[PDB]
Amino acid sequence: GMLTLIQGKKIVNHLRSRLAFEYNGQLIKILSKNIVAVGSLRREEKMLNDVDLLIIVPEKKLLKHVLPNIRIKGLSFSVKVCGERKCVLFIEWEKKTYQLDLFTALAEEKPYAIFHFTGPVSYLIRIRAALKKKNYKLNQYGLFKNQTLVPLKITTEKELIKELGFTYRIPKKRL
Amino acid sequence: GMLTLIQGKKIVNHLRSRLAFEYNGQLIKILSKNIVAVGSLRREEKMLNDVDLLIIVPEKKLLKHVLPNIRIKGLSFSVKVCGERKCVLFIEWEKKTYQLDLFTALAEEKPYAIFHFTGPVSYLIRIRAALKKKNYKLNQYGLFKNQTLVPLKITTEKELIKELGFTYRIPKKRL
DNA sequence: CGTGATCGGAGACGATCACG
DNA sequence: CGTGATCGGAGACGATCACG
Repeated sequence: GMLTLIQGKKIVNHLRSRLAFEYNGQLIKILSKNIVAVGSLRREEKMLNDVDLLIIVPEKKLLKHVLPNIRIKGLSFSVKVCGERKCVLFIEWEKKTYQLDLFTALAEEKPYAIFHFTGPVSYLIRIRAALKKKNYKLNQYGLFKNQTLVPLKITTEKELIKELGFTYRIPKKRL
Repeated sequence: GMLTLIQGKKIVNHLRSRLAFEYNGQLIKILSKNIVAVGSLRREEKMLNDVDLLIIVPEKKLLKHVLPNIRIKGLSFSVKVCGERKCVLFIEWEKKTYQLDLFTALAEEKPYAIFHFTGPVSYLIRIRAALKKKNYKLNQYGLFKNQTLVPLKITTEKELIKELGFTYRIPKKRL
């Protein structure tokens, strides 16, 4: 279902403290630090068909356990599909049902992933096509030339966009 | 069932003219030239539990079609198991049932195969163990050193046995 | 010593829908 | 442009018996 951006912010603010995964029986929570609102929500659209968040896992081994054992404090939800990298929830928010998408990225790959998951799709098609015609492949995980990772001395998404050879835009003016 | 060597010779002499395979619907016969009596029959034992023959296929592509489409002129038989390299028959010979084993070898590999299929097993265990302790592997198909075929300028089984570093013995005095 | 034929069961693999 | 999750179906692969 669709929801306003204001409802979206309220929903996200609720979840920031109430997400967790169980690791061999014990329940570890995800810190707000490692939760990033993305998708149409970060683009600040008036209407949203889903709520997308991206969770930063600080260790590669934990990808096994985070999304497939995701838990939400006191909130009814069903699982649509779920793997190690993408998890789609149907959440119940005040007697209504909204689609909630979760995704995972490790620390090394955080800037590349934030750029991918905020979009929009048309914006990235044009960016990756431009880099495709210089023999580059760019994905959520990194930038590649000859099946090899290109080491960019970067940290933020903003430094990445400029290092790829385009001007940084606030997310809400990417089209 | 078991049969005398004299019955064995009579059985083999019958088959030499009456074996054939169908190749995409047409029935091609195997020439006596390319049929070699092996096993305990070649060792000339008094009693045999089977009749083993080895058929030389003059082209690698025909391995698909020879044994799996084997035909015997006017003789009742059932198939026990059958592949491209080994075929085991239950033949009916004068109101009795005898096991008939067929095997295939290409021209390149004829001497190595004749040495394998006449045996006996104890004789080859000792020969191949001796070559194993000089980093050689010998099989029905060739002699190998470092996963590579060893090119022996040989033709007959007798030249092979001497080139491997052992004296030739008539088949009936191999133990 | 070294390989073959057969059985049966798993795991990449293409097709499909989905994610930004 | 580039990848993910899921379904379902095939083909090497180990175990077993067999071949000299």
